[PDB]
Amino acid sequence: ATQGVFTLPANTRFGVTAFANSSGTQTVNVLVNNETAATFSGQSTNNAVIGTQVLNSGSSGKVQVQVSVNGRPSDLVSAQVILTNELNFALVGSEDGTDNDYNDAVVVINWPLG
Amino acid sequence: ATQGVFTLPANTRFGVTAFANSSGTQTVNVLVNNETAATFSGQSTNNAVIGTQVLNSGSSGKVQVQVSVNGRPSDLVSAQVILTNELNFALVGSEDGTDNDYNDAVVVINWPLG
Amino acid sequence: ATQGVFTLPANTRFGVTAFANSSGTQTVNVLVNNETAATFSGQSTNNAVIGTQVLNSGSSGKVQVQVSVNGRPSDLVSAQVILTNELNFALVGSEDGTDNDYNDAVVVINWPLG
Amino acid sequence: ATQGVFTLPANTRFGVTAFANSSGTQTVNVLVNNETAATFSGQSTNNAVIGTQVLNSGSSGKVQVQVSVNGRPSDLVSAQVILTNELNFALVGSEDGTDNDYNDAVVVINWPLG
Ligand SMILES: [C][C]1O[C](O[C]2[C]([C][O])O[C](N3=[C]C([C][O])=N[N]3)[C]([N]C([C])=O)[C]2[O])[C]([O])[C]([O])[C]1[O]
Ligand SMILES: [C][C]1O[C](O[C]2[C]([C][O])O[C](N3=[C]C([C][O])=N[N]3)[C]([N]C([C])=O)[C]2[O])[C]([O])[C]([O])[C]1[O]
Ligand SMILES: [C][C]1O[C](O[C]2[C]([C][O])O[C](N3=[C]C([C][O])=N[N]3)[C]([N]C([C])=O)[C]2[O])[C]([O])[C]([O])[C]1[O]
Ligand SMILES: C[C@@H]1O[C@@H](O)[C@@H](O)[C@H](O)[C@@H]1O
Ligand SMILES: [Ca+2]
Ligand SMILES: [Ca+2]
Ligand SMILES: [Ca+2]
Ligand SMILES: [Ca+2]
Ligand SMILES: [Ca+2]
Ligand SMILES: [Ca+2]
Ligand SMILES: [Ca+2]
Ligand SMILES: [Ca+2]
Repeated sequence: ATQGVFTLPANTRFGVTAFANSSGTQTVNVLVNNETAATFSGQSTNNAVIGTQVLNSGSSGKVQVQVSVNGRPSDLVSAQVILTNELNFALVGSEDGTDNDYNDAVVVINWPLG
Repeated sequence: ATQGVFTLPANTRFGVTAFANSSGTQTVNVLVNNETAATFSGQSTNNAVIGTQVLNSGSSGKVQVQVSVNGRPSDLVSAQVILTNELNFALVGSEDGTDNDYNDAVVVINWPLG
Repeated sequence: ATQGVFTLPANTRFGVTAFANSSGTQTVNVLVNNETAATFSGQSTNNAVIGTQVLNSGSSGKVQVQVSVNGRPSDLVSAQVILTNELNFALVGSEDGTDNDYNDAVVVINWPLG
Repeated sequence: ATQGVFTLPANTRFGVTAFANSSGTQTVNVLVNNETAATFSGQSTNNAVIGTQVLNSGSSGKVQVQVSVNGRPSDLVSAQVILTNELNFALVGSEDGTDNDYNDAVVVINWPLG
């Protein structure tokens, strides 16, 4: 199934934050309505916050996360969870190798903000 | 129901990161085995990271997040979500006022690391 | 925070299913637009499906689950999770006593159907 | 990433319930320790419960859900979510066709029971 694609409320600000846990340098690209809106990168095996940014989901609300290492796309896992019918998290894990810890880049999208 | 309390696997490193979305200064306390292990404080209405740290869950695995604003305890919401049977998120929102956006401090715990 | 309240897309069929795990007879009421639309009762300590049914979310999309044991309301927990940006689960646990297993009545709402 | 595989606490009873939403007949196999422990089958486009059972997770706790339709395995999506640190749901959706609604067999595992 497709992973890393979320329909957010239209025209709404959201946070997107990436954490690294791998010997490989991660590159995280965040697309809004199919165009790159943020790129984060770094290399840590201790959960460094390699990027965090506030973006607007735009008129369609479509947000997609893709992760690569060495130009090679990582395998993604994702889900969205909503607490008390209002607080939202869109969650992504990714695997760049063979150990299947899926934490090599971790991306959290949260809304609403403010 | 109690919120903000999670049982992690014992003796396991985990990340904890907090964001703020309120006019009030947030104070986030993280307890491991009922003892304070990290404290973050800051103010933002734009989802700024007010702290990030790596902690060890110790022999009990018990981790608790508590949020207060000028000593006033915030009401919490929380859940844990596991992707591909590997990647864990323990998520907390909190409310310091009346609007019930529950984003006034948002805390993300993630494991495994590395 | 409020629990057991979910906003579904309007005029959409959804499934609601209740399980019991308690010595007390559970009463589960499912409200759509603040009016009872399904009701299930029963006693099990083995996860009996005390009822399942297909409902329509109607014009408001507002769905609320209430649980009681001989008229005494149980304490609720809930969340919603979305898989591959399309498959929705609204989840409820409830506690009728002191042990805080929160499984005394468990309710799962799922959509879309068909 | 692998989907439909969950590690439960060892030697713990859990409920498993399957719903169908497709023209095709669904066969759902539930494996414990890599051997089939239960099989459900049925056809519905109205979310009928095609099976429900209580099983033991056994010594290893490894539980896997597989879904077959028309002679081929369906594509799965899954996650686990824990409420109030007590109540566990392991959730599976599956796609047997081309519309990507992922509801063709929906499987809910819940624990603890009793
Ligand atoms: C730490 C770690 O990181 C990572 O892993 C890795 C892999 C994948 O990426 O890879 C490997 N390799 C590399 C090479 C070059 O040649 N080879 N092999 C590595 N190793 C070394 C020794 O280097 C590793 O590290 C991830 O995935 C994991 O999870 C961890 O984090
Ligand atoms: C922005 C916002 O923030 C917050 O809210 C707030 C409240 C609660 O906290 O409070 C109020 N107030 C304060 C005071 C002092 O005295 N009074 N009242 C505020 N307002 C003002 C004008 O200041 C507000 O702001 C939260 O909760 C929300 O959500 C938002 O974020
Ligand atoms: C099995 C169980 O169930 C339940 O718990 C119960 C409680 C709450 O509900 O309660 C009690 N009690 C009752 C009475 C009348 O008289 N008293 N006390 C019971 N016990 C007996 C002996 O009966 C119990 O059982 C729930 O919550 C739990 O979780 C379990 O399931
Ligand atoms: C009636 C249809 O049957 C199969 O084609 C399913 O894959 C569709 O999702 C739909 O349920
Ligand atoms: Ca890895
Ligand atoms: Ca890793
Ligand atoms: Ca607020
Ligand atoms: Ca706020
Ligand atoms: Ca109970
Ligand atoms: Ca019980
Ligand atoms: Ca389908
Ligand atoms: Ca279908």
